[PDB]
Amino acid sequence: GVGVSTGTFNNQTEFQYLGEGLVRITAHASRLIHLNMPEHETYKRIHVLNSESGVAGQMVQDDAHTQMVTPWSLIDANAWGVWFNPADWQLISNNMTEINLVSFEQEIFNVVLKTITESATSPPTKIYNNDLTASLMVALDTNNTLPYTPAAPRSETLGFYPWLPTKPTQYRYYLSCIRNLNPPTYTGQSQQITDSIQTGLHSDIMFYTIENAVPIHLLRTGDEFSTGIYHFDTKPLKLTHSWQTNRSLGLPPKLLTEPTTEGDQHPGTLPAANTRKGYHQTINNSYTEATAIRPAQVGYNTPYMNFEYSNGGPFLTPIVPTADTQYNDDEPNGAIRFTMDYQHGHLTTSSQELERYTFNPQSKCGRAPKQQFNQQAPLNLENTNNGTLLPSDPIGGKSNMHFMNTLNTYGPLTALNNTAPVFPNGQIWDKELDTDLKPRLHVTAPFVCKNNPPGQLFVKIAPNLTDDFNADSPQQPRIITYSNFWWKGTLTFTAKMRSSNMWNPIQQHTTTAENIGNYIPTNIGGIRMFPEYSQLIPRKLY
Amino acid sequence: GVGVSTGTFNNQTEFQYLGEGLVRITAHASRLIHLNMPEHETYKRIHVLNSESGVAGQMVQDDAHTQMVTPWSLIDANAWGVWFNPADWQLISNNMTEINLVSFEQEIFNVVLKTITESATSPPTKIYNNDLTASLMVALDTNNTLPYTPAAPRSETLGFYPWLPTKPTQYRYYLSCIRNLNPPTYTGQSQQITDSIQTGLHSDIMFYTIENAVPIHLLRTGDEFSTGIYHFDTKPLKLTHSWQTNRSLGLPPKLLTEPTTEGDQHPGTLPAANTRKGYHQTINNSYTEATAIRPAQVGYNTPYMNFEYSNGGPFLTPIVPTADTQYNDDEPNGAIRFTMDYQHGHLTTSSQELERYTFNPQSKCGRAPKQQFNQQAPLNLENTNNGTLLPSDPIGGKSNMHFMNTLNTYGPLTALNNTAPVFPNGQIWDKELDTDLKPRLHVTAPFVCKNNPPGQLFVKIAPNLTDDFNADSPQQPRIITYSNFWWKGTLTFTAKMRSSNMWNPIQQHTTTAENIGNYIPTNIGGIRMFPEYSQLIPRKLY
Amino acid sequence: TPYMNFEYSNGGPFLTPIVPTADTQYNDDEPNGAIRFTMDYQHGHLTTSSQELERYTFNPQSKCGRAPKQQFNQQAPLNLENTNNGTLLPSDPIGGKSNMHFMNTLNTYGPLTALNNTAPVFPNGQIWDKELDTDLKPRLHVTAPFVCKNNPPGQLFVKIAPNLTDDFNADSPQQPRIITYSNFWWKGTLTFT
Amino acid sequence: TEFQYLGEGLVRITAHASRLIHLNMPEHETYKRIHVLNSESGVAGQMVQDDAHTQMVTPWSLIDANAWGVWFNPADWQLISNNMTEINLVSFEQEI
Amino acid sequence: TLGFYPWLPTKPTQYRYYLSCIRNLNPPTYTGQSQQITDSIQTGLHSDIMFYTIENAVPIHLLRTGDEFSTGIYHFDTKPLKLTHSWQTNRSLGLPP
Amino acid sequence: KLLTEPTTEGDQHPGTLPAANTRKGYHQTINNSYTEATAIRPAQVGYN
Repeated sequence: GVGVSTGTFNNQTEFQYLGEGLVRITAHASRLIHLNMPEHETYKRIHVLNSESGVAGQMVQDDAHTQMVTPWSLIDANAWGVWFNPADWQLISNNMTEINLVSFEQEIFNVVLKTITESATSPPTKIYNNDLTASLMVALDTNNTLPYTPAAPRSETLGFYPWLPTKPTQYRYYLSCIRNLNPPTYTGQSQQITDSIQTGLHSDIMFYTIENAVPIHLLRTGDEFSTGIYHFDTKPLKLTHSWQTNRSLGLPPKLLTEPTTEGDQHPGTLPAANTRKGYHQTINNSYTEATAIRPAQVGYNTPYMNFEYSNGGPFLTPIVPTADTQYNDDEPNGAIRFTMDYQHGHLTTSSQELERYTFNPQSKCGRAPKQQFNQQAPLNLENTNNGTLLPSDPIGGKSNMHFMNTLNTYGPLTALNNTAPVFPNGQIWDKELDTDLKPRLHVTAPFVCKNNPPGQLFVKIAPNLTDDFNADSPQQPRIITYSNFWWKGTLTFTAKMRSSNMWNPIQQHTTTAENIGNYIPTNIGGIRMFPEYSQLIPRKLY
Repeated sequence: GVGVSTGTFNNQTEFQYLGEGLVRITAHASRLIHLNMPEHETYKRIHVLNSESGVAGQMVQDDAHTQMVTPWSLIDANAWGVWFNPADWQLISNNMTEINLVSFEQEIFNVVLKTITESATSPPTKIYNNDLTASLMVALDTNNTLPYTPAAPRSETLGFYPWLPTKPTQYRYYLSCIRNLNPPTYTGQSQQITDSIQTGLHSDIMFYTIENAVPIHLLRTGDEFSTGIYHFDTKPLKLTHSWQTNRSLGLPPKLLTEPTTEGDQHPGTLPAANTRKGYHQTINNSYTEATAIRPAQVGYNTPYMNFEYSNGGPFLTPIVPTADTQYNDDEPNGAIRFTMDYQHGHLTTSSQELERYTFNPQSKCGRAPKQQFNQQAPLNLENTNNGTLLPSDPIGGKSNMHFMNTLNTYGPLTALNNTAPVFPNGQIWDKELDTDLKPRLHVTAPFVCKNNPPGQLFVKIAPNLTDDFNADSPQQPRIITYSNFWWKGTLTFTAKMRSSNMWNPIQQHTTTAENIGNYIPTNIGGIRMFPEYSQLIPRKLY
Repeated sequence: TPYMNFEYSNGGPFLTPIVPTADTQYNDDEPNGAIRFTMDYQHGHLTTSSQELERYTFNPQSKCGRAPKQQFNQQAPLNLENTNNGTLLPSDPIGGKSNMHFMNTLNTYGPLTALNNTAPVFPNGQIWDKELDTDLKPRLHVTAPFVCKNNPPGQLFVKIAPNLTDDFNADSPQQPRIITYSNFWWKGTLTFT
Repeated sequence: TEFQYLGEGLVRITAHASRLIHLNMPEHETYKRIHVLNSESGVAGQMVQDDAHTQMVTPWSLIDANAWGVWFNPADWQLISNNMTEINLVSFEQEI
Repeated sequence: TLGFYPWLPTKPTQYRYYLSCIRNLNPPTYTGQSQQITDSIQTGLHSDIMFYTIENAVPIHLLRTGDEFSTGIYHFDTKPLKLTHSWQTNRSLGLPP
Repeated sequence: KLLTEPTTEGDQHPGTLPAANTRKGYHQTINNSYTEATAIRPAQVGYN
C-alpha cells in the first residue's frame, strides 16, 4: 500500500437546515501536520524555579511547579479557530440563539516518514530520503487515563488555517509540588523570602506513561487511523446575551409626569418617595429604585485580585467572565486577555510576533466596584461618613486597598451567566473536575462534558535505531527522522435559528470598509484571524 | 349580530423554517381603518393644467392630464412597510438569498358606521351617534376591470404602523389626454408655447364605474368580508447583489511580478502588452484590460434625462435602477428618491412634514458617463483629439450636452439586474402592462404577476339619505356619516437561507449606537421607519 | 449576607438582596431581609381612614436569621479567652469609618449552608414568579415563594379600542377621539394542593 | 372558596375570584420611551435615593392577579396556614 | 394588583417595561462632603435595546358587549411550598451534651 | 391626487394640484418636486 493514499482532505463547513428551525452545523477540518522526532526519548521530571519568584513584590510573578515531560506530542484541536473561519462565525453568532456539541471524530492519514542524511561536502548539503518502513506512533487515550491538558489556553492548538501546515505540541503534565513562598512581601520592604519546591507528598505522586496506559498503533506510510465517533453530553450553549440588571427587573415604578418636549434630555417625574406603594427589603416608608424589591441578584462581586495559597503555591482566584461596565474595569470582571500567534490569527507576515486584545462577553452582569458602597444599620437615605463604607476607604491600613477587593456577594439569590465562546482562540469543550461537588461552570470553556470527555490524541515518531546498538547505555543514538502526515476531524453541532419578535433590529457583526482588511489576505500572503464578539443577540431575562 | 365582533386583530410575523433551508415567512397585518363619507357622490372627469407647464424651460414641470375622480376610496397595502417592521427586514435581508410571493388574503371586520349631529348651542358642540343600520360599501374587483393604480408610488398606502389608525385613498384613474406642449423651450428664450389638453381620441375613452363593473357588498356593523386566497405566479426575487463588472469577468491576465513589500501600495507587474496572448475584439497586437474579451455587457447607458413625447405629453424615459459608481451620479443610474410621510416613516412628531432620502440598489452595474468615451476606426492606444469623443464635448452646439446624454448601449450582449425591494415605502408586486410584447421588468416594483394580479379593494360609505328626497335635483344632501372599520391582511412569502461558502464575513445591517434612535420611539411617542438597503448579500456573477 | 451593601452595574447602584428570614431577639430586620409592605385604599388598610396607605413590616417564621450586633471573629488557634488584638468585634471600626463594622462586609454563605425559602405573605404578597433566564439559576426568589420551572402563565393585556371621530387620523400627530371607557367583569380560578 | 378534602389527607383548594373591572381610555395612544432623573439622585449622600432608569410606556393596561389578597380572604388564610403543612400551585384560568 | 375585595370595583394598571440604561453616579459620596457628582443616563448599549409591542408580538381579540374571552387552563410546574417553620439553629442541632 | 375640483361646468376650467415640493412618492430624479413628466411609471410604452 505504499503508493496509495489512505484518507481524504476536506475543510468544508456544512450548514444543514432542518424542520422547526434547527441546524446541523457540520465542521470538517483537515490539516497537514508536521512532526519532528522527539529530542529526548525519556520521561523527565523537571522542576521550575524562577529568580523573579523570590523577590519583594514580584510574588504574583511566581512560575514554580513540577513538570512531567513526556517524549510524546499531543494533537489538540479543541479551539474554535480550528473548525470555523471568520465567515462561519459571523453566520452562527449572527443567527443562532443557542448551539450545542454533538459528535466528533478524528482521522490521521497519508503518513510519510522521512530520513535526513548529512552531506557536509564543502557547504552543509541536506539529502532527504523516505524510510518507507519506519513507523509513526499514535495513541488514543479513550478512557482519559493520562492527565487532561487542553492546548487552547496556551495557543498550542492546531493551526487555524487549512492551507498552512501545523505542529502538535509536547505533552507534559503537572506533578505534585510543595511550593513555598512564605511570606508574601510588597515591592519595597526588606525581608527574607523563602522560595522552595520539592516534589509533592509521596501519597500524591501520579506518574503516567503513554506506553503503560494506552495501546499504541504503529503506522507505516500505507497505514491509516481513526477515532471512533464520540458523542457529547453537554448543556447547550446560549448565543444570546442578557442585559437587564437589578435596576431593570420587573415593573418599573409608575410615573406621574410624561415629558412635553422632544429629546432624551427632558425626563419624566415620579411621585415623591413616601407616597409610593409596594414591597421593600428595607424599613423607611420611602421606596427607591436602588432599594427596591427584585427577584434576585444578577451578578456578584468576587473578591478581586485575591491570591489564594494551597500546596502548589499562590494563585489568582478566578472570576466568572462577564461584560465590563461603563467604567471599563475588566480585571474584576474576569475579562480574558488572549495572546495570539503567527498561527492563530495575527498577520502571518507582521514583523512583531503575537498579538494582544482583551475580551469582554456581551451578557451584562459585571460590576463597577469603583462605585459600589455600604451603609449601616437602618440604611438612612443621607449617609453618615461614619455609617457608610466607600470605594475609597483604606482597609487594613493600606491606602489603596478598599473594601471591594475583599468583598464577596455570592448568594442563593445570585443568578449568573456562563462564559462565552471566544472565536477563535477560545477553548471549546472541557473535562469536568473530578471533585465530589462540581463547579457550576468553567472559565476555560463554555462546554463541560457531563460524561467522559473525548480522548487525547497522542503522537510520537517511532525511534529509528541505528547499528550502534541500544540499552547497556544512557541515551541511544538514532537516525534523524521526521514526519508529514495529514489529519481530518469532524466536529458536529446543533443550533436553533432566531426570529423577529420585537420591533427594532438588533446587533449583528458586519463588514465596515475599515475592517475587511482583516478578512482578506495581504499583497504578500498575510492572513489574520482577529477575534470577534460572540453571543451578540439580545435576550429578555425577565 | 350588533354587539359581536366579526374578525380578529393580528400583526405578528411568523417565520417558519422548513427542510433543505426554506422559510415560510407569513406576515399578518392588521390595522384600524378610518373612512370619511365621500364628499362628492358623482364621477367627475377633471382636467389639469398648471401655469408652470406653459413657460420657457419649466417644461419638465408639466403636470397636465385628465382624471376620472370616483367617489370610491381604495385600500392598497402593496408596500413593504405594511407587512414588516425594521426588525423583520433586518432578518430577511441579512439572511435570505432569495424570496418570493406566495399567497395573500385580506379581511375587513368590526365595521362601525357613525352619524354626527351638530349642536351649535353657544360653542359648536359635536354629538356622536351610531347608525347601527347604515352600511359600508365594499367592492372587490377580482378580475381587474377597473384600471390598476398602485398606491405605493405616492405613499398613499396604509399606515406602516400597527398601533396607529390609517386612511384609504380616493380612487381616481387616468383618462385619454391630448396634451400639447409644442414646442420645447429653454429657460431664457422668448417664444410662444402652446399649452393645451382636450379629452383624448374618442376611440380611446375608457369610462369605468365601480357600480357597473363589480358587485358591491353592503356591510352593517355585524357584517364581515374577506378576499378569497390569491396565489401569486411570480419570478422569485434575489436578495443578493452582484459586483463583478466587465473589468472583473473571467480569467485575470497572469502577472509576472508579485510584490515584495507589504501594503496595498506596491502592486504587481504584467508583461508588456504585445507579448500577451488570447482573444481580442480589436486589431492591435496588444491585449489590454479595458479592451479585453468578456462574456457580455454587464450594465448599459440609457440616454439620460431624455424626454419622450407621446399623445399624453412629454415624460422622462425610465432607467433601470442600479447602484451608482464612485462618482455618485444617481439620476443616470435611475436612483429613486422617495418622499416619506407623517405615516410612512419619518418621525410622527417632527415639526417639518415628510422626509427625503434617495435610494441606490446594491447590485453594481451602473455607469459613470462623466468618464465614458469613444474612439474611432482602428482604436489606437493614444488618441486623436479628432478621433476621440469625450465626456466634455459639445453636442449639437450646446456646450453642456455631451454624447452620453444621447448614448444608448443596450444590446443582445447586455446582462441586466432587476429593481430592488425598497423597505419600506417600496411597492411590492405590480400588474403587467398588457402590451403584445412585455417589459423584462418594471421599475415600480420587483414582483410582476405573470397571471392576473390580486384584486383592487374598494370602499365607500353608503349614502345616508335624509328626508329631503333625492333625484329630481343636482347634488343630494345627506346625513353626515363616517366609519371605523378594521382590516387584516395575510401576505405569505418563501425564501431560502444563506450559507458560508467563502472565507470572509460579509455585509449585514446592524445597530450602531448612532442609529438605534431610529428604531426606538421618542420620549413623546415619535416613531420612524427610515428605509434600509436591501439585497445586501454578495453574489458571484461569473 | 453583607448587609446594606450596594452593588453597581450598568443600570446603576442597588441594594444586594437578602434571603428574608425571621429576626432574632435583637429585632434587626434590614440585615435579615425583612419586607416592609405599603398598603393601599384597595389592598387592606381601612377603606375609610383619612390618612392614605399603611405600613407594617414582615418577618417570616422560620428561624435562621442573625444578630450581627453580637457576632465576632477570633484568630488562629481560637483560644477561649480573647486577645483584644486577636478578636474582631461587632464594634470595631472598619476601613477607618467609626460605624461600619466587619459584619457589614461579612458573607458566610457556603456549601455547608442550609437555607429556607421566602414566606407567603397574605395578602399583599406575590404568589408565583417567572424564572430569571440566566444560564445558572437562583435557588429561589425573594419576590415570591413560587417560581415556575417551565414557562409562567401569560400576562393579560387590556386597552380600549380607539373610538375615532370624524376628524380623520394619520397625516397628523396625536389623533382626537370620542371619550370612551369600559366596565367589564373578570373571573379567575386558582387551584392549589 | 372551595376546600375539597380527599384521601390520605390532601385538599383541592379551589379559589374562585370574580371582580368588576373598570378601564379608562388610554390617554396617550403611543409608545413612549421616557427617562427618569431625580434631583435627589445627584446629591451628597442621597445616593441610596437614586431613582434613575428608562421606561417604555405602553398604551396598554395590565391585569395581574398574582397576589394572595386576590384569591383568599382573612378566614381562608387562617384555615390554610393553621392546618396545612405544605401547599402547591396547580391550575389557573381567567375569563373576561 | 387587582382589588382584594369582591364587592368593590378595581382598575388594571398601565403596562410599562424597563429598557437598557447607562446610569452614571460616579462617585459615591457621604451626606456632608463637597464633591462633584456626575449624574447621567443615556438609553443603554444599542446591542441591548429591547423594544416590544403588544400589537407586534401578540394577537389581539376585539370584544364587543356581547363578546367573551377566556385563558385556557394553565398548569403550574412548581416546587411545593412548605407552610411550616424550622426553629433549631446550629446551637440546637443533634445530641445535646 | 388633486386639491381643487372645479366649480364651473366646461372642460375649460380644470382642477388644481398641490404645489410640487409638497407631493409624496417615488421619483427617478433627485429634486424634492414630483412632476408628471418626471414620474415613476411601470415601464416605457413605446420608443424612438
